[PDB]
Amino acid sequence: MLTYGAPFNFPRWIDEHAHLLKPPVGNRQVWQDSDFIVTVVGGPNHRTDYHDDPLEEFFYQLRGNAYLNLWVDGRRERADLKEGDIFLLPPHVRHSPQRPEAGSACLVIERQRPAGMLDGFEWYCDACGHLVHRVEVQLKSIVTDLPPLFESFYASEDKRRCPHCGQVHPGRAA
Amino acid sequence: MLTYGAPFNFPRWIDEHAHLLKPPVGNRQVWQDSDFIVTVVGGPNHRTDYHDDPLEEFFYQLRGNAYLNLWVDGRRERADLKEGDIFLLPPHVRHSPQRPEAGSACLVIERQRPAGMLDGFEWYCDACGHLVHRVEVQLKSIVTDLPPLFESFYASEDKRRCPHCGQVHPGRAA
Ligand SMILES: Nc1c(C(=O)O)ccc(Cl)c1O
Ligand SMILES: Nc1c(C(=O)O)ccc(Cl)c1O
Ligand SMILES: [Fe+3]
Ligand SMILES: [Fe+3]
Ligand SMILES: [Fe+3]
Ligand SMILES: [Fe+3]
Repeated sequence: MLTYGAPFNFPRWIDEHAHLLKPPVGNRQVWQDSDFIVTVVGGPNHRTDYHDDPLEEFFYQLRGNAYLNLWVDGRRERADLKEGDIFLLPPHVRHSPQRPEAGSACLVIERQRPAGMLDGFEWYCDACGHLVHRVEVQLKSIVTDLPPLFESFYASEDKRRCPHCGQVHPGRAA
Repeated sequence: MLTYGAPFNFPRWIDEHAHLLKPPVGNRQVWQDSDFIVTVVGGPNHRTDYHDDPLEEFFYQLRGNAYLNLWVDGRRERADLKEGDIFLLPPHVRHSPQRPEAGSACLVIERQRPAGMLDGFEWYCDACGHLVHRVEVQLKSIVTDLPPLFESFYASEDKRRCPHCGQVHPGRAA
């Protein structure tokens, strides 16, 4: 049987749920309990963290523009997701999704992580560039599991303290 | 490093490769050697086979319309993929993609099958409805591996012979 229901118009779906895409992630999962985690992400979002996904991530910026702050070969790079662009991110490439425009929508598809395969969430110092804090988690929901982690980083100067130059990461207002 | 390159406009990509989407599958893979097998499928295609995919399949009919002939709970059903529709197919639900219109384009995303996880390709009798022939394969390319299988079924009346009512499946002209 069609465990996930019948086909349906995606634009309309997005229009009807536009109001539910809210910060910090701007996340919204289409189907529940599937192997393919299919989501729509809108803006304005609020991310200061770099995600280290053990699996690939597929992107398709359907509406508006956004960009990904990356760490490619040890360098802070930027990959723009112009409306209409698709992109496949290899596993583990660190990325921080910046989606500043309202009414924006990006199709993001990922995979359920097998038990034992953890996702990493990191922060880097804006001063020396050194890694400030890393949290590894067995992710069960890219929708609900994210904010709580960010909250604990923002609420702790000890976590935000760079082990290289003692500079304390801005946190919530970064 | 970005093993799969930078982001790029998808519509333009589709426009520039429209001429390469040819029967019987109408297949065209976007990125090579990735875990997520991302393809675009256009028409007119030619499929008489039902695919039994051990993993989920994501669809997003970007241009034109198409439909999926299915076997849901033992019944020949039809799921229309109207332009703009997205759909997630559970593992193993038998399906036969019908894409009759030229200039059509559907984003289809699937997963690389682990070793030992085989795909099944089946044919059913238009008379009694009984299973006529099944082939299991360790799929390495949903692009190049398909036609050869279909060819061997079409070239054999023995394979096309229904084990229930001796009716011989039409084959190439079905
Ligand atoms: N790429 C993302 C995004 C995004 O692109 O906005 C949001 C949540 C998660 Cl878990 C991601 O991996
Ligand atoms: N759904 C498809 C399609 C399709 O939808 O046309 C083509 C090839 C393969 Cl291997 C598929 O699983
Ligand atoms: Fe991510
Ligand atoms: Fe520092
Ligand atoms: Fe299939
Ligand atoms: Fe028969």
